[PDB]
Parts: sequence; structure tokens; C-alpha cells
Amino acid sequence: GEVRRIKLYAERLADGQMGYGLEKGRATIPGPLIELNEGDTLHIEFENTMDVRASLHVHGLDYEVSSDGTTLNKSDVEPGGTRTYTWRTHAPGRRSDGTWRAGSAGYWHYHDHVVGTEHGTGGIRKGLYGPVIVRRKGDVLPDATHTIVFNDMLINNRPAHSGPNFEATVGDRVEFVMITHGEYYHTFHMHGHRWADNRTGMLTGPDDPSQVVDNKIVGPADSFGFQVIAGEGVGAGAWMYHCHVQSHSDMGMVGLFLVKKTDGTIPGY
Amino acid sequence: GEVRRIKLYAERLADGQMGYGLEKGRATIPGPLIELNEGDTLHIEFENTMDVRASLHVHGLDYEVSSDGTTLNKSDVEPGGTRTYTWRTHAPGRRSDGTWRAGSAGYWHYHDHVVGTEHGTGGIRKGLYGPVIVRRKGDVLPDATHTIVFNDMLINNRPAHSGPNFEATVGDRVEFVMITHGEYYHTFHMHGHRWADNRTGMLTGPDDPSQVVDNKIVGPADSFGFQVIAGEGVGAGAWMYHCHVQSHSDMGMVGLFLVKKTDGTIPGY
Amino acid sequence: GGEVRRIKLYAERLADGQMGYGLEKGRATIPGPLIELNEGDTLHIEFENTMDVRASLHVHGLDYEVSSDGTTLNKSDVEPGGTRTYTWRTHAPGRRSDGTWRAGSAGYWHYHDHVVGTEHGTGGIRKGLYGPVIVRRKGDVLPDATHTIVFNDMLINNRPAHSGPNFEATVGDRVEFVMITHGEYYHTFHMHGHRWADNRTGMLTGPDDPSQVVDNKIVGPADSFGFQVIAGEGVGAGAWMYHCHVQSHSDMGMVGLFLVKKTDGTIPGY
Ligand SMILES: [Cu+2]
Ligand SMILES: [Cu+2]
Ligand SMILES: [Cu+2]
Ligand SMILES: [Cu+2]
Ligand SMILES: [Cu+2]
Ligand SMILES: [Cu+2]
Ligand SMILES: [Cu+2]
Ligand SMILES: [Cu+2]
Ligand SMILES: [Cu+2]
Ligand SMILES: [Cu+2]
Ligand SMILES: [Cu+2]
Repeated sequence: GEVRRIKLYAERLADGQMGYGLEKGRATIPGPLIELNEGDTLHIEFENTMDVRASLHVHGLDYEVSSDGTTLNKSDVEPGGTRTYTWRTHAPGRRSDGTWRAGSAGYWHYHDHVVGTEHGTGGIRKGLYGPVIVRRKGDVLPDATHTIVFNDMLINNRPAHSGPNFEATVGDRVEFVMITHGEYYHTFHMHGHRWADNRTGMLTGPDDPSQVVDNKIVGPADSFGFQVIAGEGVGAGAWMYHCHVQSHSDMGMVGLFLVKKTDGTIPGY
Repeated sequence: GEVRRIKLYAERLADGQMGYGLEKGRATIPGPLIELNEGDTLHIEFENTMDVRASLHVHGLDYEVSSDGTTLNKSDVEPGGTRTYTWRTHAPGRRSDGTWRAGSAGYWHYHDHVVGTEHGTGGIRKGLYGPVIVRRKGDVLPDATHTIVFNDMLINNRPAHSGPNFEATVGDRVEFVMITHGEYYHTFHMHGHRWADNRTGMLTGPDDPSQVVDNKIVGPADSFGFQVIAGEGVGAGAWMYHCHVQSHSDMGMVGLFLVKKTDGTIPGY
Repeated sequence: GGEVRRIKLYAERLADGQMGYGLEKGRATIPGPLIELNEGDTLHIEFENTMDVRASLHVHGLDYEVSSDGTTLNKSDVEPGGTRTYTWRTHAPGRRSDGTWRAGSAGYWHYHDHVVGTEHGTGGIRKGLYGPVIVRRKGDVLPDATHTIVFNDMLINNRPAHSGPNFEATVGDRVEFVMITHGEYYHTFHMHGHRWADNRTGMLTGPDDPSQVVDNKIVGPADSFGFQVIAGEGVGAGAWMYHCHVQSHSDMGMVGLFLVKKTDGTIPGY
């Protein structure tokens, strides 16, 4: 594994929100995808452009307390302030006593832990979160990755009934990352596609007994992910994904997986 | 891979409820069990015998957009109308990219997507849902199958504290399909029995590390299944099943799995 | 497996309208005492209800007949001041004569009352009548220490909000947690700096176990799981939070610390 470096910035955005960006003026919600191989180290030069204390907390990856992103471990950042955070990762293997150490690989996420409360409640609602993917050697790589975040009642801090919509062509291998935040449980459902409830979202082969599902209950800070072959056995189309809690889907927690025919049309639009 | 047909009907029932049925005047809640082998195609000639728009959406199985049963896909049925829903399945197998294509096998369900709201909140509430089972070559087959739906605060739309109960004899292989609907998460618990948290609800052998459970958290549109040897290790008796959300069990989300001795008797109460 | 074991257990009132199980009169705790068995063991519990209300013992996961259900339905509760012997049994996994694999009993489980307040023990559970149960399979790795975290409604182990509990270890210790949930709410359990496999033992079997590896898990009333970590592994010593991740729940004090000490005893910096 490699040693990698990046810049990250925390910024306030024009409608009361907050975002992470790989450069000033280009903060997104969700924050930028961070992708690593088991074994890589990542040093993040972090800058808080905001006038409240901010920080960076990550799930799953190895980090010392000094990079925990919390007041407890004196790991937050002053308004306008600067901090270098270090995340490490490791491949799995047998310990000397026979036991198997798990591996860093998986779908994870990062978020603020100090805006509003000492658990980042205001930071998170306002949009200070994003995805982390860690790859194991030999993992299947996708053509695309879309991140879907159920934050309280909104997908990706979008107004009710505003997608996001996601585009692909028949036969593409599309990866989704699915993170939940806030107060509520939800239930993630995709029309016309299904996945394995295990680490990668795909069966290892014919001995993998994992449940095959198209609907999964998630809570605040759960993350998981999966890959599908777009259109596989179902064909082109506007395939809805949504929370399947009835009041939630009614109130617009819905969006589209736009699967285009080879030439580039969809039937019925 | 057999090609098969059934007829289905949506009809209003007593106390303003709605059910799918295999014949006019025999609609049930939950709907009739639909069972298929991986490879099978099912054509459902569906008649809406009601005064409102109605449809059929299935989870897990392969379907074209023209069969997603939603408004957007012009796939609902007009009052008194007729529509031909086609559900396909597939066996698992190797793709040319080296990857393992999952398979349709699973505990799944179907339900209205259009009554009440564009997400079928009204139809699901009234009882327009039933179970689907897609089996894999070699799967163990039950002596009976019983379907348990937590729909909001009701079980199978029964009044509080009124079942359903299910009867088996000791040593029966009994399969349960557990589906959840509506607004609320639940936790499904069975006294006296337990299952594996995986595709078939049974461990594939000693190297299957799946959690063995007797209680599982579910949310709206989650479906899972399992089989048990009735009263294995525990004996005959009235074995309660219920949601374990305390206010929920208190308010009525309780039923009985009545497990008789071979002479048909059951201890006590 | 397998031995016959016998204990005594008492249900008693505690201070602030609470109630608990204990191994001796006057020693009730919340959670109740950890019961640990090997697959194949039978345990006989000599249970005495010292309270003025009916109480029972009902267990998840293990083998019991209806006479040990702990319920009103099965005539299986205990009258005020009365005694009953409950029996729990366990079995190893095995091939059945129908060719299938019988699941074994081993795992992370719990017991609680089923009859205080309501016929579902809502008031008993509310007031502290619950405790952990662990069943081992031959060959299971044993830990240096076991800690029980119960999210009971909004409180952790019926402790007042923002009151821990905290658990201490040394870097390299093999530490077991048992995580149980009760009451009315869903929760999501999270631990900083550590992770586990979502499976029977919380540890992957080897390179081909595809179980999801997580540091966050949603749980509902009566769910129980467990896992073991090597404290500090890859992350070092530190004051490591665990908490519910439901934002309003963490904010309101559903939090505690896994205090992991260097081999020299220190936690930097503190
Ligand atoms: Cu966190
Ligand atoms: Cu935290
Ligand atoms: Cu939702
Ligand atoms: Cu977090
Ligand atoms: Cu749907
Ligand atoms: Cu839908
Ligand atoms: Cu419930
Ligand atoms: Cu659905
Ligand atoms: Cu019960
Ligand atoms: Cu909580
Ligand atoms: Cu219970």
C-alpha cells in the first residue's frame, strides 16, 4: 500500500448548509468520495473555513485518538484552523494465535463530530458527511459509483421529490454506496435490481449463503454498498429507488436509476 | 424453467379492506402464496375488480418496466381493468467477467403500488400484499408454509390480540415467511425456536458463520424466511410469536404457533 | 459440553422504583448476572421472587419446555414471594436425519422478565429485570474480559443519562462485548476505533467468510449480538467512545468510554 495526501476543506454553503470539498469553493453534499486499497495510508491536510469549530470523524478505518475528530481527544479544529488527519488501513490475515483479523475493506463514511453538539448533530444535518470505499486486492472495480445518503428526511440534502437521479447504460457495472444519518430509521429499496447482504454486495460464489435482498433497514451511521449490472435481466428504464417507509416515500424520499438503452433512449420518456 | 399462468383479482372486503385472490370472492390477506423455481416465468392475468386504480409490484424477481406496477411506468390497472404481469426468474451462474450472478432464490413479496398514494400506502394498509417464494434446485421443502405480515400495528390485518395462530405437529418441517409493511420498524421474535440469518434461514453446515437468532429487526418491505423443526428440543406447546417492541406486544402484535403432540394434544394453554 | 449446573437467582426491588436479578438476596444488579454455558450444558435455576408483584424469567435462544417459558400463557411465572425451578438446555449443532444442519444454541443471548407491568414484562424490563447469556461452541476463543452493554429505551444499563458505563482494557487485551436492546426504540450501536464481523462470534472465519465488517449496527428491542476485539489493535491506547449514533440519543447521554491503556498503564493524554 501507498502513502497518499489530500487537501480537505470545511465550508458554509449558500442556503444554510455545510459541505466538504477537495478545494475551496467546490464543497459537495455528499462530500467527495475517498477511495483506498487495504494497506494505504491517507494524510488529510484539513482546513476549517468556518467560524464554528469543525472536525473529521471516520468509520471503519484505523486511526489514532489524535485523529478521532472529537473534543474528548482534542481533535477538533478552530474556526479558520488547520489540522492534518491520518487514516490507515490494513489487509486481513491470521494472527499468531490462529484468529483472523478482519481487514479494513468495506463501505464506510466520514462526518463532522462537533458542529451544533459534541456529536456533530448540526454539522451532519447541514451536510458534513461523505463516503469512503476501501478495496481488497482482487475486488471487482465498477464503471461508476453513486453515493446515496438518507439524512433525516432528505436524500443528499435535497428538497423533497428532487431525486437525485442517476444515469447509466444497459450492462454497465454501477457501484452504489448507501449511508444513513440523523434521527430516523429508513428502508432502502431499488426497483429492478438486487444485491447480496455481505461485505461487497455480491456473492463470493456458490457457497456464499448471504441473503439476496432488494430492501434493507438502515439506521443513523449505517453504511453498506453493492454493485449491480444495470438492466441485468430487466432491461432499460427509469427504475425507482426510495425509502420504503410509506410516509417517507409519499413525502418524496424517492429518486431514479436511469438505465438507458445502448443507443441512449429510455421507454416512456 | 417452466412457463406458467395464474389469474389474480383485487376486491374490496369487509371493514373497508382489500385483498388479492385467485378467484372472485376468495381474496385473502395476505394474498395467496406464489411459489416458483429458479428459471420459471410467471404470467399473472390480473383483474382490478375495484372502483379505483390498483396494481402489482413484486420484490426480488426479474421484471420489465412494463410490469413494475407503478404510474410512471404506465403499469397500473384502471378500475375494472385487466393486465398481464410477467415475472421472470434466474438461476445463479458465472458471468464472463469472472463474477458470480446472484440468483433469484429468496423470500420475497408482492403488493399494490397505487391505491391511496403513488406508493400504494392505501393499498398496503388495506391488505393488498402477499408472499413470494423462489426456490433453488436442491432447497429443502417444508411440510407447511405460513405467512406473517407486520403491517403497521397489525399482524395480517387481524384485530389486536386475534392471531393468527398456526398449527403444526412436533417434528413438522415448518416454514415461515415474514414480511413487514407500512410506517414502523418491528422486531420479530418466536419463543422456543430459532433460525439462521441467511438466505434460507438454515445454516449450510458447520462452516456457515451466519448469526443464529430468535429475534430480528425489520422495517417496511423487508421480507425474510426460515424453516424450523416444530418443537425440536423444546416439545409441544403454545409457542408465542410476537413483535418484541414492548408497546407493540402490549397493544396486540402477538400470535401462537401451536405445536401438538403426535396424538394431536397440546399441553395446558 | 455437557454438564448439569445449578444456580439460585432472586428478583428483588431496588432503590428508585427499579428491580433486578441477583445471585444472593441483596446483591441484585442491572444488568443481572452473566450466565455462561457450553453447548450441551443444562442449567437449573432455582428462582425466588422476593417481590410483591408477579415476576418471571424468560430466555432467548436456549432450549426450554413450556414449563420454563416464563409466561402467563404457559402458567410459568412466579407469585410474589414464591419459588420455581427453571430449566434451560443447550445442544451442539449436528446433521439431522433429513440431511439438514441443526443450528446449535451457541451465541449471544439474554433473559428478562415477562410478567411485571404487562404480560410482556414491559414494566419488568423497564425497571431492570434483564441480563446477558452467552453460549460457547467447543473451540470458541475465550476473552480476557466480557462487558455487557444494554440499551434499554434511552438509558444504558438503567444508568442516568451521561453516566457511562465505562470499561477499561489494556492494548492487546482480547475484549468481549455483549450488546442487547430493550424497550421501545431502535438504536444503532457504534464504537470508535474498532470494528467486528456481523456474524455469530463477531470474528471472521478466515479469508472466505464474506460477512460484512462493521463499526455500526442497528438493533431493536430484544436483539442481542456480541463480538470480540483486540483492544487498541492498529489504533493504539485511548479513550474510545461507544454510543448510540441516533443523533438525539447521543446528544442526550447514550454514550460511554472503552478506556484502553498502554502496556505502561497510561492513557495519552488525560
Ligand atoms: Cu460517529
Ligand atoms: Cu462518535
Ligand atoms: Cu425513510
Ligand atoms: Cu459516526
Ligand atoms: Cu415498491
Ligand atoms: Cu416502489
Ligand atoms: Cu412491532
Ligand atoms: Cu415494495
Ligand atoms: Cu415473549
Ligand atoms: Cu439510541
Ligand atoms: Cu424476550
